[PDB]
Amino acid sequence: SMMQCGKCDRWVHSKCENLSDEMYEILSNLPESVAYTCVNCTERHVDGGSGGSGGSGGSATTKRVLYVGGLAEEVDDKVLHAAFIPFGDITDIQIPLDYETEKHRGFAFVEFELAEDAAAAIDNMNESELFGRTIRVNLA
Repeated sequence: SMMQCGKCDRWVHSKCENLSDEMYEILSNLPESVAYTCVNCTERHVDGGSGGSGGSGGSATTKRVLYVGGLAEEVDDKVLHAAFIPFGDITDIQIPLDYETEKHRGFAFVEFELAEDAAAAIDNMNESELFGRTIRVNLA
């Protein structure tokens, strides 16, 4: 009843669906080590005085995508969306999954429709316990 084809000159899925330049550049060009860390180093972050960032700068508001790591393997896109939904409206959740293993490593990125809620999510749950594990959130 159904006919199948072997060789295909053009792709139907790629033509019909496409990914944004912002999500593609951040996810594809991310550092293999920075994407996931097992041991914490004091050299990267050090405690000092009350100042540091200053009056201007420090945090960016131009990006609406945030990094979220430290989740459980049994967590789905629905879980990440519904957990970060109280802060604002969310567009899409991406989880780097391999075709061979089809397994999750406990980290993903979140896309926020509003830039104000995005900055709110980072200031409220930057280092909080979710699903029984510690998570980290920052600008992507």
